[PDB]
Amino acid sequence: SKIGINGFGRIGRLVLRTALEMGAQVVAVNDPFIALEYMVYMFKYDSTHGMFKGEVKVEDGALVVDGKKITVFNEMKPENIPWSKAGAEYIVESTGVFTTIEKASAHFKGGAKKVIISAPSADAPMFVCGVNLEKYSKDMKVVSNASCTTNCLAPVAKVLHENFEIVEGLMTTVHAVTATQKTVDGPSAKDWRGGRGAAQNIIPSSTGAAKAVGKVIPELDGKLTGMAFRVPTPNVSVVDLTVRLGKECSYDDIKAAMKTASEGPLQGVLGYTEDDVVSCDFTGDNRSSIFDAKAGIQLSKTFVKVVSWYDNEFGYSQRVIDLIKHMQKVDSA
Amino acid sequence: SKIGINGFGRIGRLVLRTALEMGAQVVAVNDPFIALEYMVYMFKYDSTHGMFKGEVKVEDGALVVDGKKITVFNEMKPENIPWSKAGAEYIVESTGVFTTIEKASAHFKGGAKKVIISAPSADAPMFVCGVNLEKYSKDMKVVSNASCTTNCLAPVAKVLHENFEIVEGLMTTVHAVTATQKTVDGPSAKDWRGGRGAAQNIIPSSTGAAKAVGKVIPELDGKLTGMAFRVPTPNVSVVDLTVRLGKECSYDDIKAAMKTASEGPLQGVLGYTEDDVVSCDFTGDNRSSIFDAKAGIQLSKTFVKVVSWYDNEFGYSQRVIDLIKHMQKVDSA
Amino acid sequence: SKIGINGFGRIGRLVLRTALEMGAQVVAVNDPFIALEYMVYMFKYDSTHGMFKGEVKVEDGALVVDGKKITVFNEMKPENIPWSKAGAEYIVESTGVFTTIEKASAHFKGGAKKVIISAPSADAPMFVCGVNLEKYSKDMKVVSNASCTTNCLAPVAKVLHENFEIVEGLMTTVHAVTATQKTVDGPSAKDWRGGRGAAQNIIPSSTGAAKAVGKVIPELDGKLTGMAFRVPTPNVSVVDLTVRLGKECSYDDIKAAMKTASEGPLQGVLGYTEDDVVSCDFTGDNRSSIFDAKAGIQLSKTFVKVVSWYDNEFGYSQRVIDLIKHMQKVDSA
Amino acid sequence: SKIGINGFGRIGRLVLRTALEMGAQVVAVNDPFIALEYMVYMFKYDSTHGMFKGEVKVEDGALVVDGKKITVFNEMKPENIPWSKAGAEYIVESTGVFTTIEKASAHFKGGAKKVIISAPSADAPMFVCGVNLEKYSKDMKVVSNASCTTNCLAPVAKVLHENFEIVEGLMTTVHAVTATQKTVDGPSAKDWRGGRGAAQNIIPSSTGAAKAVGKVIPELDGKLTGMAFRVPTPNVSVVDLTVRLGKECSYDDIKAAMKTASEGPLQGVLGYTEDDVVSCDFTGDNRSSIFDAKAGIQLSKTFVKVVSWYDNEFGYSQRVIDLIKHMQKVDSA
Ligand SMILES: NC(=S)c1ccc[n+]([C@@H]2O[C@H](COP(=O)([O-])OP(=O)(O)OC[C@H]3O[C@@H](n4cnc5c(N)ncnc54)[C@H](O)[C@@H]3O)[C@@H](O)[C@H]2O)c1
Ligand SMILES: NC(=S)c1ccc[n+]([C@@H]2O[C@H](COP(=O)([O-])OP(=O)(O)OC[C@H]3O[C@@H](n4cnc5c(N)ncnc54)[C@H](O)[C@@H]3O)[C@@H](O)[C@H]2O)c1
Repeated sequence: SKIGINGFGRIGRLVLRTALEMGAQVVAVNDPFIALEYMVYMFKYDSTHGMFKGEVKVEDGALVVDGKKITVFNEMKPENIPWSKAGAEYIVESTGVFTTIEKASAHFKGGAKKVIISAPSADAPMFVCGVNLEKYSKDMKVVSNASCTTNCLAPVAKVLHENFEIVEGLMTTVHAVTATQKTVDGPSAKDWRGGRGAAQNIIPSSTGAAKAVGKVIPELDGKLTGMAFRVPTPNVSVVDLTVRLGKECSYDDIKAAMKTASEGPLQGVLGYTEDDVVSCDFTGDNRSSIFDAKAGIQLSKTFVKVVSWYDNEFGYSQRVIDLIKHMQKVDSA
Repeated sequence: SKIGINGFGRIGRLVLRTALEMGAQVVAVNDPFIALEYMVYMFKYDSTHGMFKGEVKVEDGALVVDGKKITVFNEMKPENIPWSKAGAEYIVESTGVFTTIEKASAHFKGGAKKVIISAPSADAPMFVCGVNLEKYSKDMKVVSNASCTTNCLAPVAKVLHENFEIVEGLMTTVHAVTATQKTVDGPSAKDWRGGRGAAQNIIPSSTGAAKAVGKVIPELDGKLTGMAFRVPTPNVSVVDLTVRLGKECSYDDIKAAMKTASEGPLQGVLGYTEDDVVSCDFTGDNRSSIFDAKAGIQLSKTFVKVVSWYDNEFGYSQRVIDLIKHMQKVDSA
Repeated sequence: SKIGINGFGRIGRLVLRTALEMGAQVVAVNDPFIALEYMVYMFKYDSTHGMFKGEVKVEDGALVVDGKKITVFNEMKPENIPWSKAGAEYIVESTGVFTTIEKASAHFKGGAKKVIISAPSADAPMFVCGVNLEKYSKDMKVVSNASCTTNCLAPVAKVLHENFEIVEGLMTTVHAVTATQKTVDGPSAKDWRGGRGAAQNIIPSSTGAAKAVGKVIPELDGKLTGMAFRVPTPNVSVVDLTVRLGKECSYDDIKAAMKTASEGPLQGVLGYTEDDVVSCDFTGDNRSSIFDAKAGIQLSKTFVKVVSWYDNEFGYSQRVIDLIKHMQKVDSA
Repeated sequence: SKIGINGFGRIGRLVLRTALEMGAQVVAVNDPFIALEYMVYMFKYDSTHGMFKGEVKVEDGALVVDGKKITVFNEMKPENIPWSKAGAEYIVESTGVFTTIEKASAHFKGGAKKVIISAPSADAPMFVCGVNLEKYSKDMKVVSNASCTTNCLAPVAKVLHENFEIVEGLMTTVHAVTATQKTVDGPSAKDWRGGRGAAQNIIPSSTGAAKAVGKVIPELDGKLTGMAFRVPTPNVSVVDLTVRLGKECSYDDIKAAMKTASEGPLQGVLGYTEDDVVSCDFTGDNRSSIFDAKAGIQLSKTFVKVVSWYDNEFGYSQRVIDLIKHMQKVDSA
């Protein structure tokens, strides 16, 4: 696996935890802004996904988790990271700063062989496990895992589209509070609404997830768009998708299609439920998107509103490792 | 006005506050679960709408607000309340338990001329100020003022339908917590999701608002439907309407139809804004529906998503007094 | 173990989960207000302690958890519960209604052998594991496990008192939201502040925990008292104890005493930490009370403020089983 | 008044709002991180204190509030601001970055007569209206107004000390979230607990308030100390003071000393209440400290716990204008 992580942030730390679960191997981490003993603390304690059960300690300038030694670098510039030194080959780029092919290539300077951008990218090909891994080629050096929301929508859109055909659709993601928000009314020049107190408000916001689905599923390109609402919940969001279908159908055909997909080809990616669930029931859920059967409504044989849950960064993190696994498989074949 | 209120709850109490400003006259209140000295407290202090600025005190087994003497009864059953004794002709039924024409007719025993259900009714004619008040005739003894959400949607639907014709629409309301939810996971046999902790979850929920619009605007009957998401905010909700129009139009055309309506026929009922607003900016707002221009999005010339705000507690109260004033001008004409 | 539970509430359900963890045996449950299939749902999904990992299902009028069959009764009156038929001997009384020895004895009419009140009791002897179990005798038929807060304070007070002697102390428990609170301003005749919107306010409140410690540790009787503040957090509370000591000491002697106790005699009951913890780091913590070393302050050699965390009902639930285990040990000797 | 403000943040903005009511005169503002059209927005809309009722608009590169023309500068460094140009003599330093007499003296280059640090200073004389204003002399060029918490505590401490003598006390402040906290777990190298999600946790924190009272009331120097708990509320905090008095007294005696002080020497600064109040009942309150009689508790005749509220944003702002008015009456005398 020889995985390396650049940027020990919320995604970066969750990717590490996930790796330890799924048995993947992380050999080095790079973050110039977080001191070594502070990394231990941020990795150990997590307000949402709880206490890390296992041993975590600093030992000889390295981070030791459950006996596994992880080399730590503090380079501000990607080109200066000794990836090869630590034996890191597949780099998870999660700083949110080097998201373009050009910027991301600086990692090859240090010995890296592949770079996975854990965010949307203006030019790196984007992948959503279960939707388009068919497009991945061994000679792609830099790839993107899209966004948390795209990984939720894509699976659902794919199932709907391949069965009833999406003519057009509008989306709303009722989203949990994010790190770019503020506790109290403060300055946010790039997004005035985004600066208003997060715990007090419902905040209309943006999302590129709908457009992004147009890149992951080309036929849908230009047929979907959407927005978001930031609400005062700590974790877990939900996708409210309203679509106009090309084939007439009953809401039962839709539940059937989703259920079949979840047990078959999209198992582990798309979940299915008929229980009376609420956002908290999905904290720590592995799947990228869970179809809420009871929450959806159908107005006519071709006009329906479908609902799908997803744990923000947690399901996304499982997908990052999944993507790296598929890649290494195709890369060594 | 000679108004009487049954149910000194969130609405009952705010209708009184609103009445004291729009100059209406409340002469009697009735609530068994609230003692006289306790009413002084619940009316004076309000977590959401602030401390009441004015004099509120008990005097002669009566409630005295800024001089106004208000007779208080504590009956547990409607037909008991001696409305006639206090001189209460028009009754605001805001307990949420006697919503049908039958149950609400109880107040007639006490000597009440008319009854206004501050909630949707299964059989009492429903009204929405600015949308269908012309259908009200004096011979009507019991009327409904619909729900908070129907009052926000109807105005917006009227405008969209009158200008571009609504073919079909699906609505989602990101709603603030209500008195029927629970602070922590608790029992709610009729609505399992509804019993989940309201401070931690995004709770899918139902709503009849979209269908009710089918009763207020006959032409839209059966062309609208929706659902809700209960979020952790104390007050102020938003309607997310995804609609398919019959006439091709640009989003500028939609903004123009809205602004226009808010200056003429629906002024004071439908507001229009282009600011980067958030839910807290509407606490205490008098309008039934405030169109958020910047938040809306358009996919095609006939498929657009519209967003409108509403202070579910306050605005509805203002509309309750407004409905009574219209009724009395027609009843005494 | 032959444990039976009366009242499948928040405590009742957590006690069941805990029993399954600790390997205790629950053979029957009684709750007249919760339907059988609804019990499955409330046991499976928990907003705070998450999804129950394991199988849960209704089977032949019984509840089956991980293959273990649990008989379900729906008796409104304790005397009518067939405890003996289900083989239940130790009854966890968690309805909050039959908390006195007299009321609790009705369980013996159904065949029960012992009753543990999972709440304070006006007359049943009270126990706090690790503080006064020595006093328990096999012929006590009804006992109380005190409250969640007493189980947090008692351990800490015991360590402080036996080492430096508590002359007098005042306590404040900054407490998470409770089920007896309201989502929005509503009626609460027995507690006006307690009826104010829970998500919007800091609510001064009461606690009997200080007085109760006077019964668990007699020497401290009449030397402690306190209050509470209800804050908008879903789970986990913290005890802020200010005491005047009889022996002069340094804050280091205090940390030393707490650390020693946590590793020795109070292990599993009193935790100790020097990390920069926050309330969420304790969700799901087994201990009754965790001493926060860094949070405390000392003004003089005999005046100090000590801080201790506790997960509300979760640590308490582990203590209920612990108490039943000690009891059965002493009871069969 | 000729007031100028540096730092249009929560305080900067509220000081302007307060000034517009107490009739003070603000003639200039300065903030680099906020553009002119953005100031109109941040001042007009406020999540906590409501939408500003009045006219706010940009005009001639100037901010115009209800006619008042306010010159705007955007400098990044103090000594630059051309205060003299606008006619700003008294400067409210509310950036929180130039709190020392040295750093704050920068404003002197611009032609500023006096500077008031809207935060504690390490070396500028600290004042608390109603407690030590009699110690201010015109020869003072740079002064501090202490912190929100010191302003709540000092009044209460003065009264307790003057009447019963404070031997020693320990303070806990259950504080609302501030601009320096994070919405979700994020980096905060100088305060690890401080970086934890503010919407989910009770976060232990430090405070200098209790010691600062030692500087405002010299006699209490070294006899007071405390700490804080940051909770998920937008505004309004409470002081929980556990104090040991030198003279035996009853709680009635304490209530009487408080009520008395609030009608004479400390009226308008220290409030007194006996109602069942909660934090939201103090949003927008002008007083620095509101004594909550019902919440207090007494253990013995010399050991009592006192509780006092304060709207940390609003009340402090009012005190800032008050301090300037006192300074100008003395400066021009
Ligand atoms: N608050 C919002 S947002 C809103 C908006 C639109 C419509 N409504 C509807 O208005 C109704 C009341 O809502 P609410 O104000 O939130 O309720 P809330 O529970 O706050 O108040 C209801 C009041 O009814 C009183 N009451 C109960 N039973 C009786 C009785 N038998 N006789 C006399 N009084 C009684 C009770 O003491 C309580 O204060 C419900 O049907 C709602 O669905 C609420
Ligand atoms: N609300 C509470 S609790 C309270 C009470 C009393 C005092 N204070 C203190 O008052 C200070 C300001 O608080 P706040 O209002 O929350 O600040 P906040 O950070 O919200 O605003 C400060 C403003 O200063 C601006 N600024 C930064 N640097 C400069 C500069 N170099 N030149 C000119 N302008 C600049 C900046 O853009 C920002 O908008 C802090 O030190 C607080 O700790 C807070």
